[PDB]
Amino acid sequence: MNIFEMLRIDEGLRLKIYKDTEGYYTIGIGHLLTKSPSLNAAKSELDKAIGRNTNGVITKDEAEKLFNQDVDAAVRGILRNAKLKPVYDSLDAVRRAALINMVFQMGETGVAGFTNSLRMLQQKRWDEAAVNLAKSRWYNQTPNRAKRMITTFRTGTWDAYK
Ligand SMILES: [Cl-]
Ligand SMILES: [Cl-]
Repeated sequence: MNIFEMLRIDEGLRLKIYKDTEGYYTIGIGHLLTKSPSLNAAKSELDKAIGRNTNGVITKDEAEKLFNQDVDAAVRGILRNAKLKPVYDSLDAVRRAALINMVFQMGETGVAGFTNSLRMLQQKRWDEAAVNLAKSRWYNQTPNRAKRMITTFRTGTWDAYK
């Protein structure tokens, strides 16, 4: 297992524009297009992203290419973030993938806000951090995905994803 396969499981694959769990226009593998309520706006952002007149549909290949860019961006975003980097550096490979997933889901900013949990993770206090992470809107809105992540941080293995 790896970050790519992990997120592909959490996000699914859709080749036509869709609404995410928050009602935002998305496509491919969790690639957010816009927070705007307008579909044209979404269609526009999409064409701009792919580089062609797509009419709201893409191929698998195009989806994958957005995915690769997005994973890459998250990683780099972590490394540049002064709150995030030290955490990521302290972790093992499995747990690093969990952190990337969360950043991919909620953005750097969102994650950098889990101050307390971050600290606990850096400290390697696994169960405590798992309890703290669950006290969040994130957990209450997407509980099954959150439980997968939490197990992952707790255990350092991929069991939640097998
Ligand atoms: Cl883009
Ligand atoms: Cl969920």
